[PDB]
Amino acid sequence: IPTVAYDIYSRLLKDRIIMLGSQIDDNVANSIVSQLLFLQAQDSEKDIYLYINSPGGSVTAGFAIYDTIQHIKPDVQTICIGMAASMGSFLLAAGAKGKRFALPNAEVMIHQPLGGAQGQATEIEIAANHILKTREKLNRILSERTGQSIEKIQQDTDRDNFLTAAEAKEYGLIDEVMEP
Amino acid sequence: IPTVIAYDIYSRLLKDRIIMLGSQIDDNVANSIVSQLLFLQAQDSEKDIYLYINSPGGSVTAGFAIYDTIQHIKPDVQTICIGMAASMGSFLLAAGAKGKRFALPNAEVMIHQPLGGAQGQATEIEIAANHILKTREKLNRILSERTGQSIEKIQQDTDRDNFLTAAEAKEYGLIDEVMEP
Amino acid sequence: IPTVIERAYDIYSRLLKDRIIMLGSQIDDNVANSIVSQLLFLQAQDSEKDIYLYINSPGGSVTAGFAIYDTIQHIKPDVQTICIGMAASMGSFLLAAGAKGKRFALPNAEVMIHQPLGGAQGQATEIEIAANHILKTREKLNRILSERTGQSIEKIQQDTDRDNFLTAAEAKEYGLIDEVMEP
Amino acid sequence: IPTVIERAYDIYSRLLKDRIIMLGSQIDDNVANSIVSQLLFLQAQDSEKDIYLYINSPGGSVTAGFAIYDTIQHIKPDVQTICIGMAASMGSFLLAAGAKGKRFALPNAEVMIHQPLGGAQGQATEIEIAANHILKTREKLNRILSERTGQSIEKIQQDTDRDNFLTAAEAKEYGLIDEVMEP
Amino acid sequence: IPTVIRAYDIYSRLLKDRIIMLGSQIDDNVANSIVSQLLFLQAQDSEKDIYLYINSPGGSVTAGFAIYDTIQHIKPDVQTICIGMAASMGSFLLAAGAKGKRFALPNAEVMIHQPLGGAQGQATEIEIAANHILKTREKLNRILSERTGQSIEKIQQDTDRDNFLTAAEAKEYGLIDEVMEP
Amino acid sequence: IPTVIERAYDIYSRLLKDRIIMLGSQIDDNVANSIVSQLLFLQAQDSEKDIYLYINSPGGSVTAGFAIYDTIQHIKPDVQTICIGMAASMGSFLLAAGAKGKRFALPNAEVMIHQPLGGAQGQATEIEIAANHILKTREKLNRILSERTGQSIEKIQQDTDRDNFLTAAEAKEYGLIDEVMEP
Amino acid sequence: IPTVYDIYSRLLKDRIIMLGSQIDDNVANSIVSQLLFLQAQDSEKDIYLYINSPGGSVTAGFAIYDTIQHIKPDVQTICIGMAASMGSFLLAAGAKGKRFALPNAEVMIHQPLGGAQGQATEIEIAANHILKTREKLNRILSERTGQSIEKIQQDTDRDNFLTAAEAKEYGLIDEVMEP
Amino acid sequence: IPTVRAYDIYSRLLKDRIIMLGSQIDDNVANSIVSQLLFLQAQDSEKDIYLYINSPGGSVTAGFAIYDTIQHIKPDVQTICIGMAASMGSFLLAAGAKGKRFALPNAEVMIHQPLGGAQGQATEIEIAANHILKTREKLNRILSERTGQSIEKIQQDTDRDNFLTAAEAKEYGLIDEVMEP
Amino acid sequence: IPTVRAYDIYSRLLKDRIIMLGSQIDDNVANSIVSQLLFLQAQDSEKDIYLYINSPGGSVTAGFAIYDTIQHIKPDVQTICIGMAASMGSFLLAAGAKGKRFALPNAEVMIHQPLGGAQGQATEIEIAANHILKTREKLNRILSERTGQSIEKIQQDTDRDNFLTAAEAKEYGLIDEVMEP
Amino acid sequence: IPTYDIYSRLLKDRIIMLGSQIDDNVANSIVSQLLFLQAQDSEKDIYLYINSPGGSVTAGFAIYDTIQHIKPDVQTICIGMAASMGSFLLAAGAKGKRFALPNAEVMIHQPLGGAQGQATEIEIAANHILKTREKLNRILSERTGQSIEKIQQDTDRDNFLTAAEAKEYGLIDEVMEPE
Ligand SMILES: *O[B@]1(*)=C2[C]=[C]C(F)=[C]C2=[C]O1
Ligand SMILES: *O[B@]1(*)=C2[C]=[C]C(F)=[C]C2=[C]O1
Ligand SMILES: *O[B@]1(*)=C2[C]=[C]C(F)=[C]C2=[C]O1
Ligand SMILES: *O[B@]1(*)=C2[C]=[C]C(F)=[C]C2=[C]O1
Ligand SMILES: *O[B@]1(*)=C2[C]=[C]C(F)=[C]C2=[C]O1
Ligand SMILES: *O[B@]1(*)=C2[C]=[C]C(F)=[C]C2=[C]O1
Ligand SMILES: *O[B@]1(*)=C2[C]=[C]C(F)=[C]C2=[C]O1
Ligand SMILES: *O[B@]1(*)=C2[C]=[C]C(F)=[C]C2=[C]O1
Ligand SMILES: *O[B@]1(*)=C2[C]=[C]C(F)=[C]C2=[C]O1
Ligand SMILES: *O[B@]1(*)=C2[C]=[C]C(F)=[C]C2=[C]O1
Repeated sequence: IPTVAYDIYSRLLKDRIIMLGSQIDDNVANSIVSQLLFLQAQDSEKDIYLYINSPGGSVTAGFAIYDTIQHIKPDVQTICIGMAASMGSFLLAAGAKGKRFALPNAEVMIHQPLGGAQGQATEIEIAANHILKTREKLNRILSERTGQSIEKIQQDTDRDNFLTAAEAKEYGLIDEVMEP
Repeated sequence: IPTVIAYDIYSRLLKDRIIMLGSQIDDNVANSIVSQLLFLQAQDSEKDIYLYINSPGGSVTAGFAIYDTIQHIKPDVQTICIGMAASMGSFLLAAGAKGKRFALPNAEVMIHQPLGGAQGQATEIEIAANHILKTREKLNRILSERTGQSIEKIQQDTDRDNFLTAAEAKEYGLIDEVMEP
Repeated sequence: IPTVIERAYDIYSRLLKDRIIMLGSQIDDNVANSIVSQLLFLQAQDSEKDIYLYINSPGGSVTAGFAIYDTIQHIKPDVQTICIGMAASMGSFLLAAGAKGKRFALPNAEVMIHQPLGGAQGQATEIEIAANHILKTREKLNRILSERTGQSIEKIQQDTDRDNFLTAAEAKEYGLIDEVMEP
Repeated sequence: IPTVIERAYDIYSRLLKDRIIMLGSQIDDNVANSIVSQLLFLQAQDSEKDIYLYINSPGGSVTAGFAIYDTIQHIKPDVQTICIGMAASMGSFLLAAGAKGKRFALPNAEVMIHQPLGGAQGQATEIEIAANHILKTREKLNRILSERTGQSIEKIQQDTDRDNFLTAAEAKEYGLIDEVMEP
Repeated sequence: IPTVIRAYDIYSRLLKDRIIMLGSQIDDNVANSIVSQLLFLQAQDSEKDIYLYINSPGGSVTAGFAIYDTIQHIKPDVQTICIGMAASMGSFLLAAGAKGKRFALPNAEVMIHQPLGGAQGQATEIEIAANHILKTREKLNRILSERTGQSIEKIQQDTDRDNFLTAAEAKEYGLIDEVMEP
Repeated sequence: IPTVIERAYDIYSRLLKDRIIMLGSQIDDNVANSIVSQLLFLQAQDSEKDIYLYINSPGGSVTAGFAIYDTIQHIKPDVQTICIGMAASMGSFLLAAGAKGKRFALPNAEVMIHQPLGGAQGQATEIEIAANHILKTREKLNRILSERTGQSIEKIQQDTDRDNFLTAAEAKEYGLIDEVMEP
Repeated sequence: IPTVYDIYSRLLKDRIIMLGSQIDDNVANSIVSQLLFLQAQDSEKDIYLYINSPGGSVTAGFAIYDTIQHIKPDVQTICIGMAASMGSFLLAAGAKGKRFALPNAEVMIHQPLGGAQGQATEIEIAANHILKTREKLNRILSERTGQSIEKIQQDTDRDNFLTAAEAKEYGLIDEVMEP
Repeated sequence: IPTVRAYDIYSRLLKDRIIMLGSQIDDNVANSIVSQLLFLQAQDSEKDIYLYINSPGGSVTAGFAIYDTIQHIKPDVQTICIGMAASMGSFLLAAGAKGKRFALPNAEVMIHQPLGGAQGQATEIEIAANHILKTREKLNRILSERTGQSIEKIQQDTDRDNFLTAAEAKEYGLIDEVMEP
Repeated sequence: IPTVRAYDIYSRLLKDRIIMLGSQIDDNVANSIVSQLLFLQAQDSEKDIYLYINSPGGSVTAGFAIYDTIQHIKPDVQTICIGMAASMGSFLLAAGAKGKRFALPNAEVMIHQPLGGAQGQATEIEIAANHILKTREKLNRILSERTGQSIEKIQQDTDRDNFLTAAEAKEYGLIDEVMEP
Repeated sequence: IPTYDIYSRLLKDRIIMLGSQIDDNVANSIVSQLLFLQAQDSEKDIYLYINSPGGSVTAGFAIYDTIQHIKPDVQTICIGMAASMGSFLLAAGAKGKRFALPNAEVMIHQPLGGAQGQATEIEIAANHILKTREKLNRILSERTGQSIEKIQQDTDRDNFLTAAEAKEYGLIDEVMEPE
């Protein structure tokens, strides 16, 4: 809301800080991707800081952000404040290795995909196969980014799983709890 | 609606062993049809029963409650399609006693695959998908037995909604005769 | 809906004269009130002849289901249970509650077992009370299902974690019914 | 729902002929008016034979519940109370109100006790009047529950501060019922 | 709901014994039914008294006065018995029973208050509505004064805000004659 | 609602046997059709005995009210009118329409008189037609009220310009009724 | 609303942040961004956080709480009107010695609120989570007020409204600001 | 709405130390008014501030945020009622610097007791009742101090809604002067 | 809407001391009109101000905020009715500087009594009735002073909605002149 | 929409675009534009394009009286449709300078309105709308040269005119042919 003429977020973007503070939908992803591409074009070596306070959102919107982070040359540090849940915790784990952080009282939640399907049996089968493939894709990447096996990630996401920042570090979702 | 000298018109027909299925098939309709079938069997276990069907279909489990009761009881159940028998309605039409399944000449018969829905976690969507796929296999297997068509042909012919005339339904094996005037 | 000559009965009242009770809907307090009243009435008419309870039900209220369950176990007549269509959730619990040896399903009937569902809103303390209550309810259901099926409580817990759909033949193998009724 | 041969009764009317009243819903003014009328009718038919009140109820209006409570205490016949399913809130209050020695629950029935719920909107003065009224109502309920259970008022106050779910066996130990009815 | 052995519903069966059950809000339909039952019972026997059970949150003031005036008009005594709650026009009808024959059960509640209403429109119309509801309050207070023995000034003070009474307090107030014990 | 023994009447049918008609609602076409039919039926049963019309009504449709009014004036029996509760608008018009000397109100009944209400939308020409119609309707009502009360048309016009609430005693002084019925 | 900058941007130039609404993720995002911006402008000067808030999301509140504790400047907190629920938690989170309330401001403390629907297993997970959240809040309130965890648990079982003077006696603030 | 660099009309008045309170008082309005008061004090801690009030009232805690800020800052805050000051609006009118509280001649002032609501368990309703009763005592005590009336008189005079003319508000002590043309 | 640095059309007219009242009168509209009047007085306390009125009326207290501000400030406020001035709109039309109240020839002026509502206990309805009756007396007294008609005539003429042409409004004393082309 | 916005750019050339229903907001804007243009130059004429289904009669008369009051001629040009108060404003342009494009439509009709309440109030509303119709017909008679009786007959029901018929009727002076 406040102005500094920049709004406060535009002012932070000048210092290569991107604030992800909402549900992740296509509009949010389009804006975050555009900010990442802009920052890379301004300086391809300096790293970028992505703050995450997000309950999650669209899996495809989340993957648009995820792939852009992996594509660009700068390191993207990720910093969880408040909560990173679902695709939010997936993006937290996607930051540059060694540069994934959470503040001490931040929460991290991991779970399996949610969705819906209606229609003929054939269509329900297509939707089920699609969401199951999506879960396998997410688990495989989380395995690579955390060092946990795919079987452990599958077991640990069967139901909603809430982690403290310290537990998220032990799990491999972040590298450090940021102390004051 | 009307009363006859006192029965409503449907109660009067039930006295002559006629059951009128003229709506969507839900649990209340199935509970009533099953109860009428059991009552008629208890009144006379040898005389057959006449089930008129004008129905767009409805709940698959409600339809199977009626289907299994028809197969369970001793009397033959003749089935007579007037208007339309679609989805579980055409399944019940095909379930009548062999040789005693009829449609009137302008009645329509429609066959299709099951419809349903699922929401929730991936695991729950998978459970719902497996369930509706097993339900389709169960329906196709019975339709194969009652029509003489192979399961593969029934699967192909129900992939999309398939509307049949009474004459086509007879050629298909869903009914035995088109009832002429 | 239809009426039958005799005075006059609706079709369900006519079946009740032959000791048949039709459970063909979701189980709520009104349905349980009616089923319990029919069971008590039939016992008062004849305490030795058995009763036939047809079940086509997606389930419903757990406490309404237990009102029916306890009445079945309380009265002197045997209650045979016959699943047509579907017995899910408290419906499959009542199916398994019939007199041992007299629990049936028709060949294409479906049986579904699952864990309790519920909700809670309010202060942390209130959510804890609701969670403890629904967890105790699940343990109570599993313990009775274990007794009526012969499966261990641990197996019932594993098999109800997610919705579990059984064919009539599988329900017999599981111990939820005694026989698949053939034509 | 079903009808019974005799002329013709619905199932509840048939049970009422045997002095059985079925309370199987939320308690509102219409339900209380019907239950009170049935109690007065049964007393007028025979002032000595007792009456059987089955309770499966989540509770409801406190004043409707007290209409039933006071009628039970007023009439000459004993009123046995039998909990099936659940007796919660004013339902458990009416369960505890049955004739001493004749209050029962089936083994898997649940009993829940709690404090009154209500609401108030308006000027500070009006909110104060509503608060005083609901606090007096709670004291009235606790005092009667103390008399009918033998627990002290202080224990009832502590045990109803939050929703308190009891098994039938716990309800007997508490003094809300006299016996768990076994098969 | 239930039927009794031709065939009566439970309320019709009680009406045969001269019992009328007022168990709802008082609107024009309820008043029309209660008035009709009172006239019917008087026509059946003009000497035997009538029993009016009251469990009511109140309702329309004019519907309540239709019942009130019919009670005062007919020859039989009308006993009134509060169970549960008699609030607003319900407590007014409770106090209207035959003197000496107004009762409440021990845990019944009685609530008295001033009239409620609404008005919208021109200043002139709001004034007409205000004058009407103020005259209605004076009419109610005057009758309550006569039936309870309290002064009009005390009734006015005691109804300014909602006033909840126990059965024992309602007896002390003069709204009923006796708390009915078991 | 209640039924009375004899065959079987609802309470209103039982009163109609004694030539009592109960007008206890808003006056719409369905109510007027029923009241007119009852008046014609009672005249056909006995053309000399009078009829008793109880009125507790907020009013309603002017044309439905005139259907009742003209039927009262047409038939041979006297129709006594008795206001209980409230007779407002077309209700007070029908109260004043009873047989002269046989129009009553109970002591706390209220009588309200006012001018017609209505609405109109559309072209100027259509609004003019609707205005002329409702003004003619008011003149028709005032002329009849003048005849039945003995007040001049000018006084009735002044006294109905705004809603005018009368006590039973004031309604008698006005000429809308003949007597306040005392106990 | 008014321009001078809008009025809030003008106050932010003097290191004043105005928290005047329910605390949701958007509000927390903005407050955190303002705190980081002010630290980057000057890491030594303190910051003034005015609080008039009925509370809101617990995780949004902790985003603000952890940012306050993380940055180098002291954050003074000043309650005007009401600080309830996570609002009173943030009031108590200000730099020790620099937590204030105006004399007629109200402070309310309570336990977490939430909801859960679904299978028994899911309700259990939600109950365990909200109970752990309450323990986390109580432990921090104990540290910031000097009251024991058992006293905070007892005093938050039901909604507990405090005057500014009572909030000072409790340890939620350091001083009632007089005129 | 209109513009007068560029200011909207309210921003232009704020440059002359005029704050316009012309709506219900909620948390957003209080946040803005408090911010304007702090800004004006920072610009000049000696010149007084003019607060125009046309408000039906609103949140009691939002009103106290404004009230305490007025009492806290160094400048005098003159208050000027135009139209209506009701409920927390009349409380803020009475809160202006003593001698500098005004109403225009046809402005209305209304005083009343707090309004609120509560739902839930008896214990929770009791907590809400105690809270709103303490809030009323706090308001009455301050109104007593600012008007010179006793707390008992304020309690009696706010039991029901009490509408005052500007002249009556001056006689009551809620304002110091009726502003004449 | 249109722009003319850069002003919207209303801001451009305000530079020439013209205020356009073209809507229902609520608290937001009154707050804006009052602010414009105070701003114009501060710019020049001698030049008069032109208030165009096309308004169906609105809140009585919002209308009195504008009325009292007009009477308070030093400049004359000319009032010019275009289209319609009804209810508080016609009250503000009559409030312009004497000799400087105008209507265009086909403009309409409507006068009536206050409208309002009340719900609740008898005591509360009485308080609301007394308040709206006092409000009507206040309006009638001022209209009497500004038109030269007696209070009794204004009371009779506002009992029902009373529509006046511009020429009739001049004869009545609500305006001084019909503005001719 | 496009960028001055396009309408502000046309207003610089003394063109006002009336392209919507006529309500109080539209009339206030059109009146303000007319007064502004007169103040800029009291001799040059003004061009008012009209594509409007009509709207409020009093809002329409605010525009009508302002047109007649100001010194510049106001040319009126109908494109698309001028119906009800729209056709009234079309006929109100400077005599000789009222135009329609060849496929534009002009519709004339009687006033529409509504009334609810007591008989006395319905009578007041009926008298008011009948006086409004007489006022409109009298002005249309003056601006078209048709008698009041003919205008009354021709507006009893909705009456749709082509541009050529509107010229023959006297509502416009010329059908504008292509350039
Ligand atoms: O939560 B989370 C989610 C949701 C949905 C999807 F699809 C996916 C995912 C991951 O995380
Ligand atoms: O149509 B139809 C159907 C539907 C659903 C299901 F589930 C199944 C079926 C068969 O047919
Ligand atoms: O499904 B099912 C259910 C539901 C709910 C509860 F609580 C329980 C149960 C069992 O089954
Ligand atoms: O739950 B329960 C209840 C509710 C409400 C009231 F008031 C009371 C009570 C008791 O229980
Ligand atoms: O409550 B209650 C009431 C209401 C309303 C009116 F008018 C009256 C009364 C009495 O009581
Ligand atoms: O009220 B009332 C009325 C209404 C309407 C019309 F038309 C008429 C009348 C008479 O009364
Ligand atoms: O109020 B408050 C709250 C709410 C919710 C949660 F979760 C937490 C908390 C603290 O405070
Ligand atoms: O009105 B007013 C008010 C409301 C609410 C609260 F809480 C308070 C107050 C004061 O004024
Ligand atoms: O219209 B108008 C009006 C309305 C309302 C009020 F209060 C007032 C007035 C005057 O004018
Ligand atoms: O259309 B049009 C119109 C409408 C309405 C009014 F009032 C008027 C007019 C003319 O045209």
